[PDB]
Amino acid sequence: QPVVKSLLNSKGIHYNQGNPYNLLTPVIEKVKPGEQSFVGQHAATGCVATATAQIMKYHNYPNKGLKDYTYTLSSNNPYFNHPKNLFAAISTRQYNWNNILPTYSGRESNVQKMAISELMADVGISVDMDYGPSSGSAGSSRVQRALKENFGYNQSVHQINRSDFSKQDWEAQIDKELSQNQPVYYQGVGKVGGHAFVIDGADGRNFYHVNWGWGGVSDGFFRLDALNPSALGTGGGAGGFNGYQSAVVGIKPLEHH
Ligand SMILES: *CC(=O)[C@H](Cc1cccc([N+](=O)[O-])c1)NC(=O)OCc1ccccc1
Repeated sequence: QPVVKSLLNSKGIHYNQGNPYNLLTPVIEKVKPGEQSFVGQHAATGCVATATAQIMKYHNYPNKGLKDYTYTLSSNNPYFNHPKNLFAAISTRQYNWNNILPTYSGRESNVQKMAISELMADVGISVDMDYGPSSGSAGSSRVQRALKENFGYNQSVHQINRSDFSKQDWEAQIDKELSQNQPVYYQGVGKVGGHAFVIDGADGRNFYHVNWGWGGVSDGFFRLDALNPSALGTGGGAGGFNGYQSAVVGIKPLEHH
């Protein structure tokens, strides 16, 4: 395993799912029975969108969106009145990567905040985000399609599933991406839910650097079979994203880079 210093940290890239990343997600409409109100607040961007947007910022790509996307929220979503259709005019977008900053502390301009919020909202819509206080997407299978079909990334983009490879061949694919300066979209499931995040480095002893999409919290080095951030888990126990694992690899704009 080659040593690769965190690719996203080298470019200052640290996004989250709340403000000011979520200023253009749908505004919650209803109180879920038995829950406190989130009415009038923007929905979370979704960890799938935050992970994908961080990788897109690493490439500063695309300059122009390629294809619009439309979908309808599940009618069992309790936060919105139904039917609720969502639409992103991605084919008209000119993303200004000077305004989509690597991270946000609060002092940025409204133009800069709207720039990342627009990208976050477009990406979430393109993966059929089930918006709410928490926002869920199927992840990899939608991400790989969106990156190519809506955002014009190279045909090298594809999902790989952990169950299809030996441990060595799985890690060798991740290592190959990192050797080509290509952060990897990654997701998994376990006893603290399902989460999507970015693998962007390697320490030479079979640990990988992870950007969890929480603004920096819990980022660090993890084994791919012990993706267990301490920021999650109530009661003191163990838990991580070690089942049903998949990745999106080949993420680059061009045929060679
Ligand atoms: C990480 C995140 O925002 C989201 C959390 C979540 C929100 C709403 C519903 C669920 N749910 O499990 O029904 C979860 N998780 C997420 O989007 O996970 C993506 C994913 C990870 C692993 C496998 C499939 C999908």
